[PDB]
Amino acid sequence: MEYRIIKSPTQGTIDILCRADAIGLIQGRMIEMVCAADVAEKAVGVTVEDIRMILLAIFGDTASVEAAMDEIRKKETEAGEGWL
Amino acid sequence: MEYRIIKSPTQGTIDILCDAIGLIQGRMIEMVCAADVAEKAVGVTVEDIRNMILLAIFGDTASVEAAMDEIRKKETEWL
Amino acid sequence: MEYRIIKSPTQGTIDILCRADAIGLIQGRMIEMVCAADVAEKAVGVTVEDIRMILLAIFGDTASVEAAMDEIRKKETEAGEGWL
Amino acid sequence: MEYRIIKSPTQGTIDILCDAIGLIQGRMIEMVCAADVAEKAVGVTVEDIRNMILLAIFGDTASVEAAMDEIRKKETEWL
Amino acid sequence: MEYRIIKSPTQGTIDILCRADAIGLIQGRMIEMVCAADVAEKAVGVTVEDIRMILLAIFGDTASVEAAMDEIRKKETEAGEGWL
Amino acid sequence: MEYRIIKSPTQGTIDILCDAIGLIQGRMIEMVCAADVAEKAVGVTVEDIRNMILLAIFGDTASVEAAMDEIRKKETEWL
Repeated sequence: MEYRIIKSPTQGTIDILCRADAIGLIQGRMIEMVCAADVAEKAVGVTVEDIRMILLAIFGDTASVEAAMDEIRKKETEAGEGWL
Repeated sequence: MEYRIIKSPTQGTIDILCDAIGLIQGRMIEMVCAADVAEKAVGVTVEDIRNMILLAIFGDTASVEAAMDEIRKKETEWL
Repeated sequence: MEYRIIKSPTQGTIDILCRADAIGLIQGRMIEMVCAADVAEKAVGVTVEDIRMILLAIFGDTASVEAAMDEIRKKETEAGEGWL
Repeated sequence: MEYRIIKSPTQGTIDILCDAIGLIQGRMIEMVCAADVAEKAVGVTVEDIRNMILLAIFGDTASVEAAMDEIRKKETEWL
Repeated sequence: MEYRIIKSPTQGTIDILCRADAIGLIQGRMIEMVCAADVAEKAVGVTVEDIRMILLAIFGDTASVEAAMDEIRKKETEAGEGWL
Repeated sequence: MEYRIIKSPTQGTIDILCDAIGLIQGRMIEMVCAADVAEKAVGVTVEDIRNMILLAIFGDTASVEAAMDEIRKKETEWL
């Protein structure tokens, strides 16, 4: 997946998205994005938007957005027990 | 084919799609075949996420995991 | 092309397709699928559906569906005289 | 470009598209060029199968084969 | 980019396009095509059509169409000073 | 990402899109990030060319070139 964060987005940036202190962006295959959306919905301080699905946008304060992005990335790696 | 499971999905997750959701992504031919195995599986509800993009399987964890296993087994089975 | 057969399809499977004892499925490039559709239309015991074109679905009894699939595959290989 | 011919097409085949049908698939630029050669060819009717996906050429076998040959010749013809 | 010219197009060819002595055709990525469209709009003797954007069609007399195609191709190569 | 600039665009060029137009093409995630840099840049107007395909930046040459430089710098910036 691709991960990006936009700090202090302009109204124009929000308008492009929807046509927040921070915007976390995640792009991938739909199956990956639906999984990521679930982690983000369970994260405190964030609002989740499915950009139509092409992209996943996470809105909130920087700290909450960064924490939700870290959680999504950690769950994505999925290096569980018996992985070999 | 890609296989994923979401345990205890939120309403928001279900809203994006529409106690466990099994997700399967592949080529349409593969997904139509997988949908048939899932429809024949006990304890699961099947949803084609649409031009079909993804296959979603709803139910209790045990039933979802069992349906995913049968789909994967039927896909990977000759010289 | 990709070839698959679904034996004793559920109503749900038919609903996914249309949104039969057997369903023969063929996926390929449109030119290949239009050619395949012609072989299937000339085959006894089968009904042909163009899934919109993404996929070609052949409906009927197993024997008729398998015979139509074999014919499509045989015509596709096209190892005619002077092929080199 | 891909080239195929369907001899004695059924009505069902014609229905999917809309005594011989010549089919040509390629990039749009190539197909628009091919359509021009086919429109200038004797005994054939030209149909752009649509965002144009495929080019269909209808007529008697001899005319369809002759139009296909001219399209292929014009496409493959310098140092 | 791909470049083609159709000399003495039939009405059917024009109908396929719009659904001229010559038709210049240019296919590429949108950014490349928008740049090409500008060169063509500044060229004498030609009319420019964006085929929807999939393709760029240039209409006019052969000489004007060929001159506009040459200009587009020359500007596309962009081997300017300090290129290394 | 692809970057291009059109100096003194014609009305026809502007019509295809909708004294200098800066064009940036890339993946949506990259383009949304670039759009933010461009919206924060002096002397430029930002247009998302649409499902967003391309980013167009309008203004005087100096402002357009400065906004393009900042987009490119922010994109290319660790071990």
